[PDB]
Amino acid sequence: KHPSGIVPTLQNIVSTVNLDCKLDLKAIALQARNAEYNPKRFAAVIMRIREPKTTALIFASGKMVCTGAKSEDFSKMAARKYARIVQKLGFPAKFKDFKIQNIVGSCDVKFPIRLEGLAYSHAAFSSYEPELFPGLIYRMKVPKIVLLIFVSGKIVITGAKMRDETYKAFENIYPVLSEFRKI
DNA sequence: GCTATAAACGGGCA
DNA sequence: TGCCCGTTTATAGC
Repeated sequence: KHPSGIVPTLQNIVSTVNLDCKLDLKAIALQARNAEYNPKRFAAVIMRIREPKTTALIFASGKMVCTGAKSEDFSKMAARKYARIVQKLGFPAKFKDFKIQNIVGSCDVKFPIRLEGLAYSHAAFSSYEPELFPGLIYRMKVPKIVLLIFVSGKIVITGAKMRDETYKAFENIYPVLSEFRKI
């Protein structure tokens, strides 16, 4: 599955779930010692839990965004704990349309990269302006994934809805990275 | 921390 | 409309 012998580590998962019931955000902010609520700044109650370590953004619509988990399973579990906390605050919340929205991964190929040469040979997919950001932004089309490539050989892979896309994008880029290994 | 990346969410504003 | 508003996370030069 990983011909490269390297498996990108999952670092952050963004998911959403529909609690399916309108929410009184001021009421949640009061009853919960866990919550943070600043309406003029953002229309959401910000809640956090230690295990799995995540941050939830809860809206009046009943929609909820779960961030920070290390896996899809962890992200769903976390979203479930938030749903229960809300149910317990006195809201008839369900757990409708749970959906993984973004998976962020990273790995180390353990060799330096000639970013400029790589960008020049893949102009249609590359954005490299070292004065603004030290990483080369590689917008792959298949799968539709963005990789941030650094001189150190460290790689960030983001935009995936399924972990296999994270893996395929890395496998696709591996031989390109090797071709432009800084010697 | 600022710079940049992806994604979801909502209120506010030109 | 189409932005930024928020939060998360790896990464690194400023």
